Amino acid sequence: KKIEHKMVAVNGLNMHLAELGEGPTILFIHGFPELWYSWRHQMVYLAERGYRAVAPDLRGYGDTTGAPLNDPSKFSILHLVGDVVALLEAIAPNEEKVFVVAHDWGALIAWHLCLFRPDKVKALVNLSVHFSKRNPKMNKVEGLKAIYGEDHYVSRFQVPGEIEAEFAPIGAKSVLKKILTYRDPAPFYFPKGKGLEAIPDAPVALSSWLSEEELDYYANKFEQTGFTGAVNYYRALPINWELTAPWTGAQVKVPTKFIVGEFDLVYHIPGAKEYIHNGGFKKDVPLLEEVVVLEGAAHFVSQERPHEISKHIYDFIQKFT
Repeated sequence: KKIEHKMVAVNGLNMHLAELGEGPTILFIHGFPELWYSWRHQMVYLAERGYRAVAPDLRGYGDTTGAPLNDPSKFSILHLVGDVVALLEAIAPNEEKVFVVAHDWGALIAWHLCLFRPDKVKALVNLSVHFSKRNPKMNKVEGLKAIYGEDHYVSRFQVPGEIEAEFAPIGAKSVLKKILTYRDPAPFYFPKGKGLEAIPDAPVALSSWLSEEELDYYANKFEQTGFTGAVNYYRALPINWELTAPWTGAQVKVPTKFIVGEFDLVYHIPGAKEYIHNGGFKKDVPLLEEVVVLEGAAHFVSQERPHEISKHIYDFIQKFT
């Protein structure tokens, strides 16, 4: 079968869902600035091995409609997890628990899904973004700005309309190519009026995993939607920090596998390596398996290293039968 697409009404939205395969459900959750389509290789790989792969476009993305772009407060982590809970009630009504695979913002969503509703998740594979223990002193925006300054992407993303205007003359295709093909471990910088000039380019041979056709899929969609929906997730970081105070000291109790590329900027945030490998992570996530680091890979591991990711997913979820 080809991948099937449908619209599901969930939590105030009309959510686009891509689906392939039959059997136990695996929910795949994309990140920024991505789409359901970032899972193309894993959907096939898992569907051919007897699972039903389901991948939505998240709130503010792709073919998913109804979130108000003019109100970033509606892109909170609570809204996002609410979307996913309602989605699972709608599309997996006979499975008390499902498998979850996620990446980047999707992984953040998945960590909070597991915190808020562990009764819904059988096991989790999270890519790129490790569990973020809440810092009592300040929110993530302030934290990242203190380290990296005002041109850091998270900071430059804050005021609605600013980054959108930066990107407008550049076009979605160029913006996406630059981000998708990025390999340096530093965070992205977007100095005012300098467009993509502060982001270094890797040798072209290192992005042969992304075809022009695949790039165009993302470009065409973001050219229709713009970036506001996607960027709004970062604009909600300050409220997310306030709203998540009840979960200070709480542990994720779901069996978990975490995978990250060697060169992923997120993996090079100060303190991340130490949290991930030296025990902090395992204290917050007590059923965490040995962490996997993909040598020679950067952020977009599901597309860059499709076989490794697909197989890592299969071999983990096979442990639960």
